[PDB]
Amino acid sequence: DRINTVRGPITISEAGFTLTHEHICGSSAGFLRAWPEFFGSRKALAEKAVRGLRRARAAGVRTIVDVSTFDIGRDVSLLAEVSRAADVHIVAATGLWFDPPLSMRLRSVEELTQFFLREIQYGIEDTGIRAGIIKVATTGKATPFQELVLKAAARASLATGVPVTTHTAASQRDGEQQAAIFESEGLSPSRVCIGHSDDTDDLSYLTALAARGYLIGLDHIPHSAIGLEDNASASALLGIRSWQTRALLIKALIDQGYMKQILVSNDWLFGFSSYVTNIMDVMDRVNPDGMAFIPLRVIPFLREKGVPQETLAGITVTNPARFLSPTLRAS
Amino acid sequence: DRINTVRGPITISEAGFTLTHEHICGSSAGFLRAWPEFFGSRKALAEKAVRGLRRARAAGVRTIVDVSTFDIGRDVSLLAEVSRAADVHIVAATGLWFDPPLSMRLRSVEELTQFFLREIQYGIEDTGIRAGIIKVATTGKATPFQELVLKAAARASLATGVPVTTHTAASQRDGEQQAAIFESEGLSPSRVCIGHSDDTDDLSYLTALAARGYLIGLDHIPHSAIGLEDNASASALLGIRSWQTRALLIKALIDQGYMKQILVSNDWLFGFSSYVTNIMDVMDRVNPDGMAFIPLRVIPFLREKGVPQETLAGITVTNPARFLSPTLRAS
Ligand SMILES: OCCc1ccccc1
Ligand SMILES: OCCc1ccccc1
Ligand code: NA
Ligand code: NA
Ligand SMILES: [Zn+2]
Ligand SMILES: [Zn+2]
Ligand SMILES: [Zn+2]
Ligand SMILES: [Zn+2]
Repeated sequence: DRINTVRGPITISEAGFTLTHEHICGSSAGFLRAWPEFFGSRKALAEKAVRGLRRARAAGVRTIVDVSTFDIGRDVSLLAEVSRAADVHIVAATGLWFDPPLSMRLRSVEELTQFFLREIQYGIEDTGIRAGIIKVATTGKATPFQELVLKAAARASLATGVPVTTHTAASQRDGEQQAAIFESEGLSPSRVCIGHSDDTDDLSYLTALAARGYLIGLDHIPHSAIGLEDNASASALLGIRSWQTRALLIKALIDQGYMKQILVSNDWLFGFSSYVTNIMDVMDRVNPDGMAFIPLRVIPFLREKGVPQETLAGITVTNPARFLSPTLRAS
Repeated sequence: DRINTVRGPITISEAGFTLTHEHICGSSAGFLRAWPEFFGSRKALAEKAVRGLRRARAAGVRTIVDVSTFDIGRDVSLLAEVSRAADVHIVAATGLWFDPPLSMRLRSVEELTQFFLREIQYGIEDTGIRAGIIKVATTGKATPFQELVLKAAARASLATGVPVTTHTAASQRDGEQQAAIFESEGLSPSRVCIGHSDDTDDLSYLTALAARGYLIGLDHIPHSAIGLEDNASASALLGIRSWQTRALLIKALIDQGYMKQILVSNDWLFGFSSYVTNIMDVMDRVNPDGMAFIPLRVIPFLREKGVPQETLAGITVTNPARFLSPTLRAS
């Protein structure tokens, strides 16, 4: 009956319109604290985040799920501060992305399980802020270490009921290998969201996963380097497909009958240090709406394409609530 | 005229007997704060460190140089706490070791330079604790990023006068490439310590570097897996050469006329998460004296081999003082 947020537990109904894959800041463990000037200042980053969150809130966003793990440099204190200042619920994550340091990479599945459990059950660092989701990632075939992470994520999810969400190389069909590893641990597909799914046009891939019970994360909607074909780093990160092309995947899935398994987001951020310098500016020019892109542009676009009101509401409110609600496997 | 420590500046005379390459804890950025239970607890680690530092102090150690960088998970607050409780001076480091995260790895030489300068001139994180040394590393031929780190280290050293110390794959003669890069930036060899040098039996390589003015860090004295051949991980880390064989390299360099260019240490730690679990216990069994190994066993051993009192004092007090004193290149 409750979802853990950076301000404490909230009831399922309080979540409302939720963005399921976002970040306050895309960084590295200890980075923000050791080099805040990279972002101007910690205060500047916080203010930027508050402005963005307030604008998203004005557009109707009630909660965002910040899928920044330890290795994405998640700073829960920052999350709590901006959450309170903007009055937007923020769900924190545990798990590991694809930049774990040696202290993490050398751990066994058992040790990692304990770490994820710590962040979900007791709290992140010494804050008492409990994670409400487990984030994992692969970028093509999983590495040996990544298989361990996925297994630990499954074990933590099974013990706590908190869902798992992933980063994939959709092109490579990462989702299939992820599902395999998760199922090998007995995890229900309904507890899993296969992320960055809109990064591919393979509808066969998406649909087959959906068919198995998985949640499909169409969270890169505004990501596009069109118009910037000349910026190599940006094209590499953002792609050359339009937001409309990506958004159309939502309707496709809906048309195929999987409206209850779709999760939509922007994968936006206010700070981004784990890539080339300046990518943040580039991205903000590409999508000035930031996190508000979904409600301001995507939802209306889908409606114009014939997606009905109730389906739109189901996807943005219902689906996130069911996913986030901690749910233990029936015995 | 002053060396920066975690408790503030000290005069050159206050340094006294100094261990130039040590660590309170060998970890990863953000690791200790995110998973302190890995070390039992933060308190347990601190207590262990205080006991060890107090015993080293009893044996005559007045200062240690904690060469843990951002990526070694340096927690300056921990260092300050233990320094105060044990009453041992601790010099903190900036620089980058061999496990930098993406936020660091994608940076330019200019950016890294500013980061190192920040840590030396203004302070680490928001503490005001300023670094008194710059740490860098290679493990064989430098990677492209490592070359940048080395160049940034040289620039930071040139601007501040603080020395540079390195981690090397000694048996691969990394010191030579390191020296070439440093020199290409115009840094004086006298501001540089080529570390883990006792890991090789190639005296030619060491004397040729000494001949050029570099300091030679014979900081792995107590490291040995003799008696643990059956332990692959420990063997790989510590080697099969005895402490006496490593200590004899100190005598060899003295005999070749380089007593003013030798720095001796143990490369010890109180916690170690960046390797296999349990390596700390293994290490503590190998060398129960820990940091006190140098004054309790090595010094006497050398004396017994004929090294005079004055030479021993010069290596343990004079050399470290000269190296740590911030020294700008003459105009
Ligand atoms: O019950 C059908 C309403 C609904 C539609 C889309 C997503 C979740 C719920
Ligand atoms: O003046 C000679 C004293 C000395 C001995 C060894 C190292 C540094 C100095
Ligand atoms: Na919980
Ligand atoms: Na300084
Ligand atoms: Zn991602
Ligand atoms: Zn993301
Ligand atoms: Zn080292
Ligand atoms: Zn070391």
